[PDB]
Amino acid sequence: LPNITILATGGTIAGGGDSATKSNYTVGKVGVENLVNAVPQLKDIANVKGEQVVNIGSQDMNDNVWLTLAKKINTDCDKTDGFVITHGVDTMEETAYFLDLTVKCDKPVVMVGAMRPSTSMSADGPFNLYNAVVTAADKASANRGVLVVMNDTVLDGRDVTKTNTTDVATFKSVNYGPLGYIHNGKIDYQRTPARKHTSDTPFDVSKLNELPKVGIVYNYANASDLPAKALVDAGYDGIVSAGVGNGNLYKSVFDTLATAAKTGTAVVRSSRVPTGATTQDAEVDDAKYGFVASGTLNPQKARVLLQLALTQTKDPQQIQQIFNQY
Amino acid sequence: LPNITILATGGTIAGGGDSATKSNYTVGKVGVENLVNAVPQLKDIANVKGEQVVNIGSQDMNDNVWLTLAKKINTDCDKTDGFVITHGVDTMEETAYFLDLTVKCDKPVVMVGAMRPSTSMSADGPFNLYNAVVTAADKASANRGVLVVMNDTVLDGRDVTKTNTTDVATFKSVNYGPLGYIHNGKIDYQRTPARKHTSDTPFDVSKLNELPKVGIVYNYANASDLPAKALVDAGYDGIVSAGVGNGNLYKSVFDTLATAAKTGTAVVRSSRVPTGATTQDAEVDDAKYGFVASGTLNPQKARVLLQLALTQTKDPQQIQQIFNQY
Amino acid sequence: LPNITILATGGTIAGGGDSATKSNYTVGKVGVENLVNAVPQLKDIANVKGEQVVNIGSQDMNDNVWLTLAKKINTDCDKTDGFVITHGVDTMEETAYFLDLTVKCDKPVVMVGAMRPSTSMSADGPFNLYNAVVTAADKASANRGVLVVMNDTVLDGRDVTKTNTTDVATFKSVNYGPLGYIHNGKIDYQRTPARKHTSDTPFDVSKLNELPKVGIVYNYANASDLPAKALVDAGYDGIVSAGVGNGNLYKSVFDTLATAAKTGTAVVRSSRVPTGATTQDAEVDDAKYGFVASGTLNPQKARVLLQLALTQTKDPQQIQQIFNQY
Amino acid sequence: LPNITILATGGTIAGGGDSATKSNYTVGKVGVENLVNAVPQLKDIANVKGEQVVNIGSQDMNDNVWLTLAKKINTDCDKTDGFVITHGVDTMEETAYFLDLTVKCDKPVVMVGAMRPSTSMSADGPFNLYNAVVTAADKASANRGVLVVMNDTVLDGRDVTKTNTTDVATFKSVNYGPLGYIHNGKIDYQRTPARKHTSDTPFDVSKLNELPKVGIVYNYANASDLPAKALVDAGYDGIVSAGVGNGNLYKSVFDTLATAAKTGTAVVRSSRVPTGATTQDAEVDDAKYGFVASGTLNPQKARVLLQLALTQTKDPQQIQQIFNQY
Repeated sequence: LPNITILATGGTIAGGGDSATKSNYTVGKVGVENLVNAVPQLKDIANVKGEQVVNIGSQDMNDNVWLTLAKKINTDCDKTDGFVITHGVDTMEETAYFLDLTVKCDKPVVMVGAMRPSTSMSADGPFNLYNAVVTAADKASANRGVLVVMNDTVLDGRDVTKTNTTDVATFKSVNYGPLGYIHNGKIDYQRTPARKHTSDTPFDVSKLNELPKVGIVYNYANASDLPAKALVDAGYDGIVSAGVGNGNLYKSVFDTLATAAKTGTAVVRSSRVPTGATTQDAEVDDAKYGFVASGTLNPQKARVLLQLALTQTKDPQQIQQIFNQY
Repeated sequence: LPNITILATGGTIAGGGDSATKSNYTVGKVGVENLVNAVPQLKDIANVKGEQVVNIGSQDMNDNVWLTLAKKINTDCDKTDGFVITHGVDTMEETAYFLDLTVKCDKPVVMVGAMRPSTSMSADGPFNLYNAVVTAADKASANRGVLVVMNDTVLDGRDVTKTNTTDVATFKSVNYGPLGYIHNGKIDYQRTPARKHTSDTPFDVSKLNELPKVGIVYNYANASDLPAKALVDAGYDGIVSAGVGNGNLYKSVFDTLATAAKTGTAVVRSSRVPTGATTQDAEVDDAKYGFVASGTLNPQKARVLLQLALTQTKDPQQIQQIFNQY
Repeated sequence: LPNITILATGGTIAGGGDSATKSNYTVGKVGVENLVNAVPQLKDIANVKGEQVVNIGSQDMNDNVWLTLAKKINTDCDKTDGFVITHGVDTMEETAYFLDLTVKCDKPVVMVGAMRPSTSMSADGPFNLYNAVVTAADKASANRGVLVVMNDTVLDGRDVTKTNTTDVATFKSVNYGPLGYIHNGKIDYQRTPARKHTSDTPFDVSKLNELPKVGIVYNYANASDLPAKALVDAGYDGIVSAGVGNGNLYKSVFDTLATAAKTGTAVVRSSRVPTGATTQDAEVDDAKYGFVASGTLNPQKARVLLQLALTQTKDPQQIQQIFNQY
Repeated sequence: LPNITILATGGTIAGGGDSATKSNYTVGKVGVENLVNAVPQLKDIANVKGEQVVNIGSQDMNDNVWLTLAKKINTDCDKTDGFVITHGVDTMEETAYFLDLTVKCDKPVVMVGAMRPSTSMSADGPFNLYNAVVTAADKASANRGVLVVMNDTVLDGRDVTKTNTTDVATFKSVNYGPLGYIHNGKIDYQRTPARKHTSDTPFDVSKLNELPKVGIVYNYANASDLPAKALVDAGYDGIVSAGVGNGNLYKSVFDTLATAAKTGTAVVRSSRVPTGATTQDAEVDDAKYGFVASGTLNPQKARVLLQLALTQTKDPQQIQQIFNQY
């Protein structure tokens, strides 16, 4: 059977709580072996090898776990047939996107999580992990970029996002849809992201021990500009705006950001709106402010890309081209 | 025909562009009489009295337009049979939630906007105004709280949210659905919000010239606690966190807010996630920290209720009671 | 603890497959006791009594089980504090509606299924059933009509429909939304169906042993009139048309029906389209044809309402009014 | 500018109604010339040549218009740069899919319709047509198969379906997402159907004057088997089943289909469930019966593929492999 490596980072899939009929739980109560031994069917589909990379709740995911993860996938790619990275649901969409642009290993790279902790009744973790391996083991998964497999669905790392705070069906690719659906151990892939991923990108965190500082500001009515200023005073390399509607900023936040952009800070306009592209050629003249419109990339994902882009360039027109290709 | 007061605030609906086939536009280029003079069919269903309250794009909505609108409607309630607020789409969902709680008139109060400026080919403002007037003039709409009428659909101001950055069908009550749908100038109503609104709320802004300071901090991987710390230094009365997953906070952010709470800063846990409730009984001990769980209230809606909750109390336990009633 | 009656009809929830990782299966493999006894946590929230009414797959569901369930729930309303009906997922939305119009018991009546067989990994039935009891046991679930509890969501029996062929989250009230969400054994209800249900309807099946014959014919390009002709030829009482777009019929189908209507057959124009209403005032002159527009009711739900109206009247306009209130 | 040929078939796009605020209307009240002239900006992006193929409501679409339509794009492929087919929205997803399997012209073939009649307020027709021409004129649209452009979204003819009976944003590719989004005249493609279309299909209707006889039967509780027998007695070559749940059939329907299959009749199992695949390896042993699982092809789309499969083979297995490829 395929040799599949399971890089365990923690999350709800490893979390347990008081009971099955109680929602309480804490992340990372089990290790990579227990997860695997708990799903002995894995043994009929892949020759599994587990490794605990970290054991955090993804709310605490950070650049170091990211660098570490990419370096690890790239370094052991040549050694295994595919990967499964067990992770919490909270920031999984951010990590999947980050690996999607820094992982040069085009062998199946699947991320999997669980909305219910391992202790719950009808826990989703087992079958999720089982299905995740079904995907990391399918040859047709190679070259699709880094994937997220949840709820019998194979989702591309760039478009996948967490849609609902508790639903087991929460992961969906909200703008462009899923790449495929799994049924009875089989996947019918009918799509692949056209954006450039993995080996077709220039991002190389192999020698990177740290990613550039990129923060996120929220826009809403009567939005304060303290947050944006706080990030600017601390010298952030970039700031992404979780803007209102089609990428718009509260006037005072727009002020701080325009000052920022004109004095060096990379500034990306994204939106707090869940679906749709933050387009240019709407109300904002990005060209005039040196702002970059983020496309279908939501705030946290636009931060992933800006950080990597900032590793190569500081120019708004350059970053924009990157946001237009990746 | 019934008397409907149209309180104009600006927005795309009252905005234009140099082209009908180009996406660029500037808001607030149109006057209420012009918006109203453009939809002469209005005269066949209502005796319309337009008054331009302000002219801004809703990205610039602030507490004063809220105070103004709240009071204006409250004062003029007996002088008219309903209201229609022409508002930008960016923050229409926050303004509707604020009016929903501060307005004491149970006559149909309907908000309306446009995703396409007045100039665009197939501009949606026209029929949206017709339909919003159809709604404010339907006696069945009374007592349903502040409504948002968009795309032939009547939505409650609490649950209604902008779902897509550009789609005309963007406004959706993502958790509980719409109250009704408009076909041929008639509305089939099959739902009404159960959370207490309008006359049933304890919020009286009639004497208020200002609302408490409530900022929103965003959560993502490697999140900077700078924004949160800036909000606490500025003396913010409350901080709504747009957390990850089910209201979870990044380590540093959590720490800053957990401390802010210990010193009286009301802290609400919301979610960057689009649908679902940031529940209590998951991974955060709201009780140990003095945090309130926002429920289905997204960051920006949670901020509306917090400011108002903050007009009534500072006690997290009571604020939490507020977040469960309204 | 509430005394809850579990009337089991069979379906996937009490079905089984040879494997936890194979999608294959057969319905009606488990009895009610085995079923109930497999979620021993049930006895901690309720005093469950189970009764097998039938043990079929809902694909073969039919008039007699509907009448049997209806009589049984009505006869027994007095002995218990609420009901849970385990049912297959295929036609659960039809029975839910049927019982929503014929059950005069206003104590909680909850339907439940499982998309995965009891034998599968991360099988959904157990928590589904647990949550179905948490609902039938909530006093707040009373007077909401018949409900369907699936995926942590309470959905009114009228609007709820099977949205996906295999997704555990398939069940959704597509037009108006869920009534409430279940988190940690508690339900935050924010809605209730506005149409007349249960004790507010004039349908009494208590003395009925059969229900008027109502068939559904599908419309599509190059639609055959043969199926509609067969229904008319067999002397059907009502024919629901699953039309194209806004209730439209293909010419030879529109023909058989305009005539059938002319000769005393009730004809409801519904739609193959999954959401939205088949309205009056589009392209078809219901008046001229004596056609009843189904409203937001999908073909099969329209069948449920037409059979029951057909027990009261044969008059197109009386029927249309029934379609406008139930 | 590109030479785009507009072939008209009628539909709401060319339908007028007595009022711009009355939902009432009739299709086929405008001609291609008028349609084209109505949106004169078309002239700024293409050299439009209108050709009125037919003038009907798509609820009346048939094999003949489909054969003619395929034959016309095929023959005139060399004389133009792209094709935009105006069409009624009712059976649009059907024609879109017919042409997707029979058209060998890989130059942009784009279908467009409108939900609001031309005479209406905020008519969608104008900009839909404009955007459809943008699409047909973008060389990026070549090779994606036949497209459907509605509500600023480029959708593939295979997965596209009418989701709401009245919403202008009703067209969605429910299972795999849209190919791209149009903003300010530019399309951001991020996907293309992986299933085989146009020239990669062995379907050729160039010499065909009639398609095989395939009808659809509906399944619901107590489903009559009359409609299925009607089609059988009439010698239908194929029977698509709009089944309950995962392609399941009401007992008596099952029997008629099973027996008809045994006598050569091709029986394809689809589902009335709007999204998801009708799979094999569930409750029905397709092989044992000579039935074909339709996959994600809804009943009407599966009727398209079956008629075509039926022009090549009559063998269940060959027909099944066709359903796994096209």
